[PDB]
Amino acid sequence: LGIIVGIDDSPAAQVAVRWAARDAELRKIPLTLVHAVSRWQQDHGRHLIDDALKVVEQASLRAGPPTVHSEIVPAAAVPTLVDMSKDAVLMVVGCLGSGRWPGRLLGSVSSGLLRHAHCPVVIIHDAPVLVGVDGSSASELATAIAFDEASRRNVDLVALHAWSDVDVSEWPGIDWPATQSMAEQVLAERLAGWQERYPNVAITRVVVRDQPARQLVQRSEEAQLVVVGSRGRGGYAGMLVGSVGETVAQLARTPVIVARE
Amino acid sequence: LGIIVGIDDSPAAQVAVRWAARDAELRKIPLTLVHAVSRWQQDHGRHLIDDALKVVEQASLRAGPPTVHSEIVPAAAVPTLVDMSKDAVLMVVGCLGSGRWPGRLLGSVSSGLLRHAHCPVVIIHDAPVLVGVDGSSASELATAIAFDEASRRNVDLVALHAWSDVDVSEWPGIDWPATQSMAEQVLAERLAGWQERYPNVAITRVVVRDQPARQLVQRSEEAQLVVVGSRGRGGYAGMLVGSVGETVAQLARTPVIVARE
Ligand SMILES: *O=[P@@]([O])(O[C][C]1O[C](N2[C]=NC3=C2N=[C]N=C3[N])[C]([O])[C]1[O])OP([O])(=O)OP([O])([O])=O
Ligand SMILES: *O=[P@@]([O])(O[C][C]1O[C](N2[C]=NC3=C2N=[C]N=C3[N])[C]([O])[C]1[O])OP([O])(=O)OP([O])([O])=O
Ligand SMILES: Nc1ncnc2c1ncn2[C@@H]1O[C@H](COP(=O)(O)OP(=O)(O)OP(=O)(O)O)[C@@H](O)[C@H]1O
Ligand SMILES: Nc1ncnc2c1ncn2[C@@H]1O[C@H](COP(=O)(O)OP(=O)(O)OP(=O)(O)O)[C@@H](O)[C@H]1O
Repeated sequence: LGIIVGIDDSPAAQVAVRWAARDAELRKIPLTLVHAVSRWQQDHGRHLIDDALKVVEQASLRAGPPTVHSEIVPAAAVPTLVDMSKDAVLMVVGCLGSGRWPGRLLGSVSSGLLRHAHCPVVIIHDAPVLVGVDGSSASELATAIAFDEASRRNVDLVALHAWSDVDVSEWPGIDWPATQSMAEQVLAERLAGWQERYPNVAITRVVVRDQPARQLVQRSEEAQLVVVGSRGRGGYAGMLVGSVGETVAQLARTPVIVARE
Repeated sequence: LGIIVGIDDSPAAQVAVRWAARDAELRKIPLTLVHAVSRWQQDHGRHLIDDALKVVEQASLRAGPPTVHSEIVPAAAVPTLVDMSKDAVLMVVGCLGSGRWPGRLLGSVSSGLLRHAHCPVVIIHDAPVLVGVDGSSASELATAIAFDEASRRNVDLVALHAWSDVDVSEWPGIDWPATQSMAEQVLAERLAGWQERYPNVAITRVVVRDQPARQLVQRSEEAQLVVVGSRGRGGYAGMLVGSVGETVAQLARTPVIVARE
């Protein structure tokens, strides 16, 4: 319960705590910390949680999570976490763990959770909340979380819907300016059902023609949280994560929640 | 049949042909070319295959594939390919297609095939054959392909087995030099069953302590083909591709076959 947060010897995971700390503060929920594994082992794990907690003390301001759990568990990280997610509000995990290197940008753990966790997965790296919408049901999650979030974080929001999932458009003379304004209407429509629910949060909406990732990504540089579902309109048979989710998760410069289950 | 090769408007895929051309020459098999999709559409696809063929002419030397197939198919790339793989020797696909951008290093298609294709997937980017072994059954494929390959390509090979799948080792005073020589023996053992089968191919074997990807990768700089299975010893429940496969595929500087099915 509360917001779990896998920890290891990486600076990405260090930082994963600060952001789990404050999110379990802004809601009155337990900040559980889990370090799985396969003794220097046990003794190492001890130090990790000692430092992880040392981060939590620094991180939070006024309250300090109603409970601060942590547990070293002798088991395969993924199976452990995936299972523990079932009874968790959120799954916080660094993008890259110890055993990372240059070209890489995900890992056995972060990768697997985005593909199997039973709760929105948050991958953090090292004021408004940007949201990637296509009304594709898996994002009507994501938009939910995005509002909920921007309430407790007493701020603004930014919706963003790309018209085409396939790139180029360089198709024939389709009237972009006109199909655009009508996508802007349609988007405005399905954020009205929220806009009420949540006054005090300014809904800014943006419609683009083309690539929905290189833009969510990018424009993440200007927000403090990006949110996008684990799946969407399109996608094939045994897929576990949207190609647009994963990519935004591994490339954005801001925490990226990825709604699931 | 033969060696299929998904094509699109990307230079990675351009190059994918040259390497499909010559591999379908070195064996007497058909060089089928497939461009799926969802008209400028049909007319665009036509140009792709015109150019794709123009590459095949340039690429091959002496013979020119016993058949050169190609087919534009109105369907989701992945489903199409995955299905067509079933009756194919190999699946050649560029790493990154048109609609790529900086931080990215796989795509809906290449990603999905490494996770669902029914034949060894080859991802190419833009003299010996390096092989990533752990005796984990999925690599006794890979080693098979690696030899088969280095025969027809009348050259050498290089086996490589990392002792530990988990990184650091910085565990207690385990005798590395000694566990090493005994991993070198054990590796030498299970390449003896091949060494015969395939004289004229020099089996060079390397045992390392640690990270099996940052090394397969890297040392790919010096070989002309890297080979590694779709899975291995370890890995969790509903996994579709090894974390070591994928990573070597997306970061090596040489074609990377990834045995499967
Ligand atoms: O296309 P996906 O990867 O997307 C899943 C999530 O990505 C976000 N998203 C999807 N499509 C758009 C978008 N944001 C803005 N604009 C557009 N057009 C959304 O939040 C989804 O939750 O998932 P798929 O489509 O199942 O997998 P692919 O596209 O890779 O086949
Ligand atoms: O560990 P994997 O990703 O590996 C699958 C393939 O990778 C190669 N390989 C695996 N382990 C080694 C290796 N090469 C050299 N040395 C070592 N130690 C091999 O060719 C395999 O085919 O697959 P997993 O283990 O199922 O998934 P992870 O490790 O990510 O949990
Ligand atoms: N054993 C573990 N227990 C709990 N959390 C973990 C564990 N390993 C990693 N994590 C967390 O999950 C995230 C993903 O780390 P991961 O280990 O997948 O990256 P990596 O080490 O670079 O890749 P790999 O481990 O596959 O070599 C990290 O941010 C880390 O905080
Ligand atoms: N519609 C298609 N038909 C056949 N082959 C394709 C098709 N699309 C891509 N390919 C091939 O598969 C490989 C993967 O391309 P992919 O499209 O996945 O990369 P990308 O376009 O950068 O990512 P995405 O398409 O998800 O935005 C490329 O090398 C390309 O040659």
